[PDB]
Amino acid sequence: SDFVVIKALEDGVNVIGLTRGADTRFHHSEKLDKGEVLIAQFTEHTSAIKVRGKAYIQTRHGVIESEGK
Amino acid sequence: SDFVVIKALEDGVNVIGLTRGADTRFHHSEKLDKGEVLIAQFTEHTSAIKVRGKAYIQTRHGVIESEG
Amino acid sequence: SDFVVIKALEDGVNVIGLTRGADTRFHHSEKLDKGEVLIAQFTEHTSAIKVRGKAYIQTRHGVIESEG
Amino acid sequence: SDFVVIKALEDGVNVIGLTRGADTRFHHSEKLDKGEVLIAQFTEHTSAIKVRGKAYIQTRHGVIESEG
Amino acid sequence: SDFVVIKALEDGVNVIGLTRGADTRFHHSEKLDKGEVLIAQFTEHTSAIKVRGKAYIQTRHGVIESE
Amino acid sequence: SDFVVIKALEDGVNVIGLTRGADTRFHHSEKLDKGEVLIAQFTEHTSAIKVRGKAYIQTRHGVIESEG
Amino acid sequence: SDFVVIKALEDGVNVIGLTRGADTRFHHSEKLDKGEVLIAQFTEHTSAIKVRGKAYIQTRHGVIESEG
Amino acid sequence: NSDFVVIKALEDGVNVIGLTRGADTRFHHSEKLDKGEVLIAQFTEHTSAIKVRGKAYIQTRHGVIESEG
Amino acid sequence: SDFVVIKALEDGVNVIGLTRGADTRFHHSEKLDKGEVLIAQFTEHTSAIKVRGKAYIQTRHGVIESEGK
Amino acid sequence: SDFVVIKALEDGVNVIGLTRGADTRFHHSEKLDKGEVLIAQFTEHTSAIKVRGKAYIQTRHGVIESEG
Amino acid sequence: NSDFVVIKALEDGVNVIGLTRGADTRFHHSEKLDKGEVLIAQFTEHTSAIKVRGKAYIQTRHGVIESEG
Ligand SMILES: N[C@@H](Cc1c[nH]c2ccccc12)C(=O)O
Ligand SMILES: N[C@@H](Cc1c[nH]c2ccccc12)C(=O)O
Ligand SMILES: N[C@@H](Cc1c[nH]c2ccccc12)C(=O)O
Ligand SMILES: N[C@@H](Cc1c[nH]c2ccccc12)C(=O)O
Ligand SMILES: N[C@@H](Cc1c[nH]c2ccccc12)C(=O)O
Ligand SMILES: N[C@@H](Cc1c[nH]c2ccccc12)C(=O)O
Ligand SMILES: N[C@@H](Cc1c[nH]c2ccccc12)C(=O)O
Ligand SMILES: N[C@@H](Cc1c[nH]c2ccccc12)C(=O)O
Ligand SMILES: N[C@@H](Cc1c[nH]c2ccccc12)C(=O)O
Ligand SMILES: N[C@@H](Cc1c[nH]c2ccccc12)C(=O)O
Ligand SMILES: N[C@@H](Cc1c[nH]c2ccccc12)C(=O)O
Repeated sequence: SDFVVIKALEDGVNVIGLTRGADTRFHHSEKLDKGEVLIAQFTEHTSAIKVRGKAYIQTRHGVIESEGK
Repeated sequence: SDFVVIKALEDGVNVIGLTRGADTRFHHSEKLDKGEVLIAQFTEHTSAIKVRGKAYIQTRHGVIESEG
Repeated sequence: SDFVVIKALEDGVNVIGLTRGADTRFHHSEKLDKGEVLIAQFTEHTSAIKVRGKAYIQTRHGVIESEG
Repeated sequence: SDFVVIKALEDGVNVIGLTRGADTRFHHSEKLDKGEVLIAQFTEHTSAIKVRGKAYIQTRHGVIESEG
Repeated sequence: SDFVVIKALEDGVNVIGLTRGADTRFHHSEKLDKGEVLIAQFTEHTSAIKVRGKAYIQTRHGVIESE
Repeated sequence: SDFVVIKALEDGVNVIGLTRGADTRFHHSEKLDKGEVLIAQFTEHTSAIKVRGKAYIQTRHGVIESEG
Repeated sequence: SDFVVIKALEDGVNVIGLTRGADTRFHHSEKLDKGEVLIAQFTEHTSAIKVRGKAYIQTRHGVIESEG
Repeated sequence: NSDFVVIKALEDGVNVIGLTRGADTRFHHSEKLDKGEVLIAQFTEHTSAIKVRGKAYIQTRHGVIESEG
Repeated sequence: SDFVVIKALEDGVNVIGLTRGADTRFHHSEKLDKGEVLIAQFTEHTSAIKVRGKAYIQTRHGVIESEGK
Repeated sequence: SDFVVIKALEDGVNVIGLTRGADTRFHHSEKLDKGEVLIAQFTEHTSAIKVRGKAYIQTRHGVIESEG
Repeated sequence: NSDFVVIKALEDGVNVIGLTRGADTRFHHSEKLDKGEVLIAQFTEHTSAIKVRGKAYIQTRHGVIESEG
């Protein structure tokens, strides 16, 4: 199963897993501070992942960068 | 199972799931504000995804950009 | 399964799913306005997809363009 | 399962499904007008496809063009 | 399952399917006129394909031409 | 299953299927006239294939030619 | 099944395994001294791994570096 | 779905020999090729090693090799 | 299943297997002296591997070096 | 399932199959004379293969030469 | 269908040591190689780690490495 790499570029970044199934809502928000890396899979319980905050992201499709409000 | 990366390029972008099955209708619309990134799989419930508003999109077939 | 990306280059583009099975007919027509993007799988219900209107399309086989 | 992309380069192009099985006959013919694209899988019911009329075709093996 | 692309370069091209199984015979011959393309899989009933007539052929192993 | 492409460069080329199993013998010979192409799989019944006569052969491991 | 390589660039790097399942919390923390390497899989019990502290990280998607 | 070897005889009397799969190893078949004939032969439920004797041009997934008589 | 290659660059390198499952602990420490090579899989019993000591390491993601103590 | 190509570069090259299983010993030695080629799989009975004598060897990891 | 390693002895008395798969880890076999011999050895039901002692040229799917005596 695929995974995404997320490196926080400032404090307070949130990687949010959205529930798998007919229902779509946030089940968990993992908070990352500046410099930390989260490597997160898609799973039975998480079928979409949202990133809020400034972060450097790698997936199988390449690099992308989230920008904070 | 594949996924698509969506980065919002302005406020109020909508990433819309369409139901898998005999029936095709919306089911969920995830609102992304500017700079937010959503990475979303195809799933038992979602077999098509629409993007509305200005966003940078990556799939296994390359980059594409939606326009609001 | 494989999926196709379709970006509407003008208003009222139709992405039409043809039923899987012994019978072949349209079960669903998804209208895209200019600039919208539809990322759509082949599925248990859909074994062929037809695009009507000006659009930019990506498949595993590369780029192709439908014209109005 | 594999698919073929067909872009009609003139009106009245026919994309014809041939039946899977001991029997071989045409079970469906999809008519494409100029600039329409059809992306069509091999399936339980369709194990060979025939294109008649001027079209641009992509498959896993590359590009080929049918002529009217 | 893999497929072959055949483009007829002249009228009257035959794409012939050969039976899978202990015995080998032709069970279908599809006629292609000039410019028509057939894309044909190997299947439960067809384990070999013969092309007669002038055509441009593509497979996973690249291009070949019948005459 | 893998397949082999054989193009006959002279009349009378033989493409010979050898039986799968503890016994090895020829079960079929398909005769090809100059310029005919045969695309033939390995199968439940055919675990080796022999070619006699002048032909251009393609397999997954590249081109080889047989000579009469 | 995928794995990540973590090389500690200073003492006390913390590799944190998050529980697979409807609930998310950490179930194990493996500390690495400077120059030590951990090569760790995604598993039935771990579906996300967080790195705290200065580390050089390799995954299938390339190199990334955590900073303390 | 198994791998296969291509053997082109470069002289008469080339032998492609199949060795039995299983606890017993022996030759179970020897296919004679004359000059310029080609044999494309799979590994099988009965054949888990293949010996070539005589001068032949051989292709496997590992590339070209040549046997010498 | 994946494996890692470890070549000891000094005496006394440890290649340590961590238990698969809900419990995580070391279950084995393989000592390598200089110049010895260990090629070790992930397994039903080992889902993470730690190297301590100076070693040259190859994985499917490429070369990494552990630095000694 | 993998295979090794062995080309004898002198007479009496010995290709030795080691038993799969909890015990390890040789169960077959196949001698090759100069210029003969053996293409041998790993199998239910052979999980390690030893070559003695001068031989040119291909495996999926490249070429290697034994020295006799 | 497992991975395999290629070991070529560069001196006499090289040892290719198979380690037991499973909860317990011990040497179950040491195959001794003399100079110039090549062993091609799979990972298996019984062997989940392989140790090489002595001077040898090694190939695996991650590249070449050399053990030293
Ligand atoms: N318990 C969660 C852990 C997780 C994996 N990937 C995530 C992405 C975002 C948030 C949480 C997660 C799960 O198995 O799904
Ligand atoms: N619960 C939804 C989550 C989701 C995944 N991909 C999406 C794309 C668009 C909207 C929602 C989704 C599902 O599993 O299908
Ligand atoms: N409910 C439809 C959704 C769909 C997927 N791909 C499409 C292409 C065209 C039209 C509809 C669709 C299905 O599961 O098949
Ligand atoms: N109902 C048809 C739809 C179809 C798929 N590919 C085609 C090619 C040609 C004609 C029809 C089709 C089927 O599932 O087979
Ligand atoms: N009914 C035939 C159709 C077919 C597929 N490929 C072919 C090649 C030649 C002739 C017929 C065919 C089958 O499923 O086998
Ligand atoms: N009926 C034969 C047809 C065949 C397939 N490949 C061949 C190669 C050579 C000769 C015959 C064949 C079979 O299924 O095996
Ligand atoms: N009847 C033999 C035919 C064969 C396949 N590959 C071979 C290689 C050599 C000799 C014979 C063969 C088998 O199925 O195994
Ligand atoms: N008996 C251990 C052997 C082993 C494999 N890889 C390892 C890595 C480190 C330590 C021990 C091992 C197991 O099967 O898991
Ligand atoms: N017992 C843990 C070991 C582990 C694997 N990968 C990890 C990553 C982080 C922390 C622990 C681990 C497991 O099998 O899941
Ligand atoms: N009967 C043996 C034949 C064999 C295959 N590969 C070998 C390598 C060496 C010696 C014998 C063999 C087997 O099936 O295992
Ligand atoms: N009987 C051993 C043979 C073996 C394979 N690879 C090895 C590596 C080292 C020592 C012995 C072996 C086994 O099946 O596991």
